Amino acid sequence: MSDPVSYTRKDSIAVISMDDGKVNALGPAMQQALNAAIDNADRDDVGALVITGNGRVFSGGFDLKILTSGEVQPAIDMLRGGFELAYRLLSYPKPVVMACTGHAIAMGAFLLSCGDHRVAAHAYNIQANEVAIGMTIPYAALEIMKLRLTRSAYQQATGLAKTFFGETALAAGFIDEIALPEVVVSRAEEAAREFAGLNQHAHAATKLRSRADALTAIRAGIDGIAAEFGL
Amino acid sequence: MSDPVSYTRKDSIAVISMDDGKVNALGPAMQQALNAAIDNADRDDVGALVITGNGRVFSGGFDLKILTSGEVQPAIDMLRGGFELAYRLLSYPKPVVMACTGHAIAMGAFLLSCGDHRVAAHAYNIQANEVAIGMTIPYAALEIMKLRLTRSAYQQATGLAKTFFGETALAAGFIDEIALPEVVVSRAEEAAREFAGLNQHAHAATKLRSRADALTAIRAGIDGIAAEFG
Amino acid sequence: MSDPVSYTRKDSIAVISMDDGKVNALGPAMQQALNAAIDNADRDDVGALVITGNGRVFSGGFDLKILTVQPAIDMLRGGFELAYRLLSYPKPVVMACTGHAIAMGAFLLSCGDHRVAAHAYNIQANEVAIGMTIPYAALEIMKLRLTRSAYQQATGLAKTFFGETALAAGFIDEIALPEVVVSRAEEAAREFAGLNQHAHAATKLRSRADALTAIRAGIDGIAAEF
Ligand SMILES: [Cl-]
Repeated sequence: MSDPVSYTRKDSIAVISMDDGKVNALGPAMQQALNAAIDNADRDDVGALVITGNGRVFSGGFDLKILTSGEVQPAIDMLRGGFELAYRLLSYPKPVVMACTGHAIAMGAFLLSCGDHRVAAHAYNIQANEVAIGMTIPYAALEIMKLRLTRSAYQQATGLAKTFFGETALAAGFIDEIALPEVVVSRAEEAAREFAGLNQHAHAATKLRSRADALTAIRAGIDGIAAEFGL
Repeated sequence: MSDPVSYTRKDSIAVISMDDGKVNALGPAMQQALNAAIDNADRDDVGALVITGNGRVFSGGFDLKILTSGEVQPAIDMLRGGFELAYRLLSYPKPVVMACTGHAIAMGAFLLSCGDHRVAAHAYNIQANEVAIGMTIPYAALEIMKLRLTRSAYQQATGLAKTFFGETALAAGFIDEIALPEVVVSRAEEAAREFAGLNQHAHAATKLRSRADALTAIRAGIDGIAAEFG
Repeated sequence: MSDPVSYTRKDSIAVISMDDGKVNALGPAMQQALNAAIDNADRDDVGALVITGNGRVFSGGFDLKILTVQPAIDMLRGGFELAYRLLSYPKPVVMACTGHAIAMGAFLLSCGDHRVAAHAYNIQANEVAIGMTIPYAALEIMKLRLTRSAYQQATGLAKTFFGETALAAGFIDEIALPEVVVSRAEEAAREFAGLNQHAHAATKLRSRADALTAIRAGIDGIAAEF
């Protein structure tokens, strides 16, 4: 799909929407488009970001074709880019609100877990499915999940590839708020406009303090990706 | 008011009540009065402590006048003393039960978070409001919250200044028990009496083990308080 | 009793049941019998393990006669080695909590990848109530599963959990009716045996790395601090 990310500034917020016409795979093209959209948000100096998926998914994860192939450097580059995007969003100086508009799997769940506030509908599944399909979870991904999940949810989400949704996702720490499907996006935008009213300097400084060790470990995980591939 | 804390021994427990006639601001006078009451508990060798607020709040937090007066050293000194009190309570060798008798804001919430057991009523708001009013949360306060809040509640409580109460406070780890307003204090006292029946030596040793990293992090936060402002 | 652990292979899984006829005390004999049953699972290369208690308890904990110095140290080290063996097990481990789980019984329960109990069953580290400081190895096992605030109360206040409160605390993962705790555990185990074994084993070690290091330290330190 020709333009997998849209960027729209609406007063105090920017809305960044993923729709590649498929499952919003976080391959190189999608990552480039997402980074370009956040660059726009930087230039526009917005009060808050909203990131959404499409009518089917938030994101189904990395480009599975690149993963299943066995190619080495392309996979390393895709994983590094995905986790760098996570680092960028977790450290973002403005509030970031995720509109989880469908299921969020693997890198989709990791991306979702970078929002300051995360809104989903009851039925939307959130899952690190890596272990179910033969992939060991990268250290950077573990650190992203560890930052948000309860101790017991973290255990099951990782080693057992547990699927969460609705009340179990809320209790686990995979999402912060449940809304009806037709208002997930509007509620995300409402929340973003509210958070834009927080003191930006204090928000930016405090969120970094509240994530310092995780960010350091994510950085280490990004640096270590090639070694995870035996290089 | 000049006499903001009362101390009452009731057999196996001591009840320490904050009431400055207003919102129990945790300025130097209140901190000294709380410390004096805890000194009394030390001398009495009580089985457990109960700390309460007044009829309208647990505590609204630090003295707002001192906090925003522009005079840096008095503000630093007040924060230091507040976090020192938190350290003292988190490491206290007897069970400590908090009766959250109204809202608990900022340092009020941090103080609340030092209790082994914390009781509130459903409508009582518990909130680190720093970011909403333009303040970065001090490291010592972050570490206090980090010890009690779930991973996701910690994120929202801090960077988003989220308000918690009732079920969300329970789920988050900002409180351990919700009771009707009229029985918050008596529930806290009853719980304290039961905890006084635990083995004190094992309680004191176990709680320190269960808080070891938090305590060193809080101590670092206290030692680095001036550097936070310069 | 004379034969306190049973081992049965069914489908892709092994079911290991503790029943010493009493409260499944985790003394040296029970630990040896459990280790031998896990050996069977190793030899059979099973897809997953289910560990159950008996009709009255999961386990009441250590043999108190021994705990109340060298025999005590040895029993504690052995119990925490058993915990370590299960926490690091290369196949999914499902616990069928068939009654209460107290002290070492709760620590053992907390080593399962998935833990199923009935609403009524109490789970508690009662050490502080009975005059014992909780060992570091036990603290680290609990710290891996309990929420921040449940961890505080479970330890220093010897809080008892059950059903929805155990679920919220992270002392269990699933509640089932008493009569289906074991069958649900087996169903979960069959499901988990379908996960990729290599990825499961590698990922669980990563998700538990710091805890395993700290539990090893806790085992090593059992004597130095008794
Ligand atoms: Cl947690």
